Amino acid sequence: HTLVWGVWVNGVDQGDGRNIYIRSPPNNNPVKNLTSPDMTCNVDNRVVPKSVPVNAGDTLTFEWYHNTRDDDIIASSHHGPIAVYIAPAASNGQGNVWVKLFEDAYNVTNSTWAVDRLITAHGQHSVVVPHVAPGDYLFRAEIIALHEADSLYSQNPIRGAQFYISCAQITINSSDDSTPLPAGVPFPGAYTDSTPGIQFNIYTTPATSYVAPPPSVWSGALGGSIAQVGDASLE
Ligand SMILES: OC[C@H]1O[C@@H](O[C@H]2[C@H](O)[C@@H](O)[C@H](O[C@H]3[C@H](O)[C@@H](O)[C@H](O[C@H]4[C@H](O)[C@@H](O)[C@H](O)O[C@@H]4CO)O[C@@H]3CO)O[C@@H]2CO)[C@H](O)[C@@H](O)[C@@H]1O
Ligand SMILES: *[C@@H]1O[C@H](CO)[C@@H](O)[C@H](O)[C@H]1NC(C)=O
Ligand SMILES: [Cl-]
Ligand SMILES: [Cu+2]
Repeated sequence: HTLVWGVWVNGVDQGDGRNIYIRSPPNNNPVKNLTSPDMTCNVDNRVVPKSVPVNAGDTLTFEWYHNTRDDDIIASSHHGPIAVYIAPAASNGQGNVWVKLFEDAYNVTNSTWAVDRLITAHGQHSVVVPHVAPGDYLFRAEIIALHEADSLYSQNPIRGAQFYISCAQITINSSDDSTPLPAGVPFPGAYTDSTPGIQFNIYTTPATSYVAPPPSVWSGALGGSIAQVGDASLE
């Protein structure tokens, strides 16, 4: 159970974004129905008033929280991968428009899942803004908690993969547009019961054998990281 408070740009807090530049749900309940419109931008997808100004090469840091800002972020039980997708605001999330900018499942070195490191990072994880057409975008951050993904939601609606999904409104001003955004996958649509990473037993199987749901990270992605980039407590 977790939500996005707002974003930092190049280590500068853009202030509370909830229902402002983040299309926030009314609460931190998970999305589990793979075929639902709710897979797009969660249970309350609608144009909100603001869109954060950024440029290609900026570091965009999403900040997640549980109850209060900078609390315990998400429950330690919610082991799983983190992904960021991008779509043109044009789409409003509809059609084959989502391009993956980032994927992080399990780090063998430190033996931590993306979610484990997100708790350590005070809920902060980042992507580098890619060289797409200047304009308005949604950045869709997705946490998959697998603490019950041993079942499918479609077969047992009290278990299944949990999706914590948050769309930020981002305006990309300066960009040479060296990497025009390709067509992407739909949500709902790209994740089905057979798709790998959706059904997995983290209790019986080792985390090194885990394989995140596709699609693959676009070649035009300039990567990203899970790490604190600023102190929320100094505000
Ligand atoms: O731990 C392995 C075990 O996990 C079982 O699943 C547990 C989760 O581990 C546990 O973390 C989860 O806790 C939920 C709780 O069910 C929610 O009701 C609660 O929701 C709160 C919310 O946290 C508040 O932020 C908000 O203000 O109010 C709501 C209202 O209820 O949130 C917590 C997580 O923070 O409970 C699960 C029980 O299913 C698996 O079933 C089992 O297979 C695993 O072995
Ligand atoms: C899942 O979502 C679809 C599409 O909105 C809906 O028709 C269906 O009732 C939901 N499935 C379950 C298991 O509730
Ligand atoms: Cl839960
Ligand atoms: Cu939860």
